Amino acid sequence: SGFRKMAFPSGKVEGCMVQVTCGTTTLNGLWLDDVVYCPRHVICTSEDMLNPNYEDLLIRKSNHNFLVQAGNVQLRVIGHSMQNCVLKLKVDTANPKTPKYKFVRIQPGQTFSVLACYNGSPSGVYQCAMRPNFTIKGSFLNGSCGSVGFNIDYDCVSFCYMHHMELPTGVHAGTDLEGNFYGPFVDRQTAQAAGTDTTITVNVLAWLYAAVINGDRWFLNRFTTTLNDFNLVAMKYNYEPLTQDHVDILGPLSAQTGIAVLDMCASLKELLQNGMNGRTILGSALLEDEFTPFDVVRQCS
Amino acid sequence: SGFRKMAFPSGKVEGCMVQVTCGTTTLNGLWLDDVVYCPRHVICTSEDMLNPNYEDLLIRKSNHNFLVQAGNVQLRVIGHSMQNCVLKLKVDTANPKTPKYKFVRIQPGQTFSVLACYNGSPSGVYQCAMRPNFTIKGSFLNGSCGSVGFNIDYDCVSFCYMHHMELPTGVHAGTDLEGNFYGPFVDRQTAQAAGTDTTITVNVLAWLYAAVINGDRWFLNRFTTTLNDFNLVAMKYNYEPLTQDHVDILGPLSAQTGIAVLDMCASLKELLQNGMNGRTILGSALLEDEFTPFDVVRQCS
Ligand SMILES: COc1cc(C)c2c(Oc3cccc(C(F)(F)F)c3)c(OC)cc(N[C@@H](C)CCCN)c2n1
Ligand SMILES: COc1cc(C)c2c(Oc3cccc(C(F)(F)F)c3)c(OC)cc(N[C@@H](C)CCCN)c2n1
Repeated sequence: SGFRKMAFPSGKVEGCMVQVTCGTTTLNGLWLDDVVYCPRHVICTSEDMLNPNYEDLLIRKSNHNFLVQAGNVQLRVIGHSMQNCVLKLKVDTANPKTPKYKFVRIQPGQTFSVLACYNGSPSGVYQCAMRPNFTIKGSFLNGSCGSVGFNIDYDCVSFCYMHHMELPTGVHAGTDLEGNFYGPFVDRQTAQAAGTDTTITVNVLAWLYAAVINGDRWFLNRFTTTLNDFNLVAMKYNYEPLTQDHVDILGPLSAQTGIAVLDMCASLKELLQNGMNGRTILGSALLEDEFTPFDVVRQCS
Repeated sequence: SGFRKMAFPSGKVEGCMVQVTCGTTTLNGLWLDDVVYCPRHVICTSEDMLNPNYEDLLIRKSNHNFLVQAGNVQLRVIGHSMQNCVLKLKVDTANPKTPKYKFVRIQPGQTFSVLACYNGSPSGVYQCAMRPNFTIKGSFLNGSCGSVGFNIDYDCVSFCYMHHMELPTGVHAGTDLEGNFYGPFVDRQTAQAAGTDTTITVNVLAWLYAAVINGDRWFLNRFTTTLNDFNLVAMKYNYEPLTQDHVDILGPLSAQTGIAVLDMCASLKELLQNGMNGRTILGSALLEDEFTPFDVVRQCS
């Protein structure tokens, strides 16, 4: 028995984190080969943030306006350019700790690990989901800007996310490592609103499977459902509609537990309609949606 | 806004994890300088586990019965000895990735990070508390035995825990890196029972403080309490009694929030007596006890 929300081991990312300072603005950068990647708003003052012209602000900056520190080592900036919303600082030294890495763009509902950093120094690691509305319920914002999100496959760090901002509602938003925002957000101090935040249905079903693998079975009923009937109920409680592809990725958990996917959907239907009646599942009083099927399979062999 | 259960960055521990095999038994070892530390029950078959004589089983083993693999590198064992419940394998090579480290013994209610490993390979990292009954609600047991728990202070890994076993109830138990068990447990396949598992009161108060720092204030009432009156209620709901020392360590969170410790105790008293009335705190429907005051202070600057 046991089911923890686990982050990926962070070591390969720790060796890439640097401090980037431009005047009184300090944040976190990612140092891969001879490039440091960071949020372009490092070149802005808190006043500049209302309606920045990033191209003109960037033109005004020279190499020597960027202080990059790796531990207690100052890196020399020899080039500065912009790719969408990320600043790229070419430095004179290739990161000798550079891992095997890719840049990927993840889908709403997918999970990743954040290496939370304070002013270029790794502070902590957590696992989260990209909400359906492309926001992140992140750690307390404390010198945290430019912290990155990543998955590990085999020997490769897949960098999927960089923190750029807090929205006025206190949720986090940011970009892929190509500097394209997730969701309709912009790196300027404008009242910006997120879409309505739905529960990630396939993740909730994956977690009910984790619960069953752990011998939690109280919420299994004798019913089944059709996808169509389930989705009528789901929509009423602000759950994403379940798709055939999502039923398909739950197949291995079905096979292992002896519980057909649509039977688990009929359990979830009743949990939504009736609540938990003051019981818990894997120690939780709420349905958890931050485990993908693949996360549950990873942890359960 | 934001409050995540964060683990320590795991990189310094990743470089110390090895596979230890004795016959058909494989588990995780910790390689620091020229010593590999692991659970002594690696020398036992599943049959040996009923009533092992570890001294006699160990005497029967030679160096070459221990297969230690670091990544895809075989380490030569040149010595085997026992310190309480941990096996120590002297190897011909000092771990060139050995961090600055200490061995500490933690107190019930203290938190640490576990680097969950599968057969010598880092799999994931999570933050947990040592329960008052000295058990760990750990990750799913999957090639996980010998995985270690640690804190980081400044540049130093404080190793506090090594997983030895699952109890029949599915909770985890283990030892300090000196091989002394936490709690009344023994590394043998005997029906072993834990003491009653109390809620870590000072951790719950620390988390209500985190909630307030994050602008969650619905559960603040106009009352105060005495320690004595609070502790009468606490004991009835299976909360550890609050001590003066515990009031003392909450002082910085009191100062920052403008909420006196005994005023937060009066909020907790009412939450225990009345429940949450279907509201949540920091997105939870249950009171969380896996953040120390020091964890909340770390994350909130
Ligand atoms: C780079 O993007 C960031 C990052 C943070 C943490 C921000 C913050 O909040 C913090 C709250 C507590 C602690 C911290 C600190 F630890 F980081 F200092 C920040 C703010 O509100 C106070 C306001 C922001 N907007 C810009 C105008 C900042 C300067 C221009 N690049 C912030 N911008
Ligand atoms: C070393 O202490 C361990 C570790 C685990 C995971 C154990 C386990 O459970 C597992 C469940 C699923 C997957 C796994 C595996 F991935 F590890 F294989 C183990 C068991 O029940 C099946 C039984 C145990 N007791 C001993 C008799 C094992 C051999 C003597 N050293 C286990 N002992």
